[PDB]
Formats: sequence, structure tokens, C-alpha cells
Amino acid sequence: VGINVKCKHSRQCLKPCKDAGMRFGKCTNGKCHCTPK
Repeated sequence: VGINVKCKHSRQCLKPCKDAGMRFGKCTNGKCHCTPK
């Protein structure tokens, strides 16, 4: 579930999550995490 991209805070993961077509986006486990609507 989600994508496989690095992150530095949290808001920087919303960019690739929203552009990938997912709804949620946050930095977790040192990586970008997204989930469906």
C-alpha cells in the first residue's frame, strides 16, 4: 500500500502522494506513505 519515496518532514510526502492519485500522505518509517480514498 502507498508508494516508495524518501521524505524529510511530512508535507513533502503530500506532493508525490496526491500526484500519484492517492488521498492521504505522510512521512512514516523514514519513507513516504499514502492510502486510497
